Amino acid sequence: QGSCGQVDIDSVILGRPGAIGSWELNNFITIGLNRVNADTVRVNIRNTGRTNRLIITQWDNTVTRGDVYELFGDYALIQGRGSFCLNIRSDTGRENWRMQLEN
Ligand code: NI
Ligand code: NI
Ligand code: NI
Repeated sequence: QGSCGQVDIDSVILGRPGAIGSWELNNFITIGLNRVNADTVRVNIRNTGRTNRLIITQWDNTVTRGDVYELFGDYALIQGRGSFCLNIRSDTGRENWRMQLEN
């Protein structure tokens, strides 16, 4: 985090500057994603329940390994509303970005 089941988030990660999305992950937690520029994605969190955790992965299907992920990062989600920024270039060859709650 820098200063400002599994859902498909490619629309924002691989989108243009200005690309936005919102996902209700459970009854308590909603995550907004906003691509602020070519280098940075902003994550917005609203959590009306207990602390949880957001896990971000990027998936590939390779001939040798089949469906496998690279862990990008994982982030505490405390009660209330907040934000943090991630350094992810949109011009990446990495596709199939996902996020999920730990619990
Ligand atoms: Ni890779
Ligand atoms: Ni996808
Ligand atoms: Ni949950």
